[PDB]
Amino acid sequence: GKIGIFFGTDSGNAEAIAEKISKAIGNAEVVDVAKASKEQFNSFTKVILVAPTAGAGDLQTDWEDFLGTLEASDFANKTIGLVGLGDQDTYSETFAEGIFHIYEKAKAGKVVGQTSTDGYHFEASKAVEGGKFVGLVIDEDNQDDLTDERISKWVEQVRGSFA
Ligand SMILES: Cc1cc2nc3c(=O)[nH]c(=O)nc-3n(C[C@H](O)[C@H](O)[C@H](O)COP(=O)(O)O)c2cc1C
Repeated sequence: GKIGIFFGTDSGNAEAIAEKISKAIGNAEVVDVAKASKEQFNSFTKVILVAPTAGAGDLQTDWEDFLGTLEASDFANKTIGLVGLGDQDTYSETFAEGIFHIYEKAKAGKVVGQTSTDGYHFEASKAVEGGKFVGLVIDEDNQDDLTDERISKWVEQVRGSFA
């Protein structure tokens, strides 16, 4: 696979999502960030990073350890895609933020997949940037039934960049 899709998960939401996103975009290899290295991250030019949100809008532990091993340097030569899971209902003030961290570094490459906030309902989020989401935002908790179409639509918007 040309496209690498790295995810960390605690309940398999992200993993199911990354699988789906691979089903749809195609030509991809799905990797748990928990069992990988920058060495494997840099085996790819075109990447899609799926990541759930933890305490204080932080990253799921595994994604947290992983990103720790990467620096802006590592995201420079890459086309990056951001796809953060989250709960808009139980965490108003911090919704699908985890991705904003990965974002802090990945803004050093070409990040595509910015999406609208329409139909999402939250008080705050570091994931909103320049007026819209830094990438795709999944909410399996409250909006599970919207996952497939958001994926189908996002892969559409993406196709171009990840080709
Ligand atoms: C410790 C904990 C903290 C969480 N914090 C947030 C949060 O800050 N913002 C948010 O939108 N979702 C938050 N969530 C929801 C998860 O990101 C969501 O349930 C996710 O889909 C789980 O991913 P997984 O099943 O791949 O592990 C939190 C979940 C847990 C367990």
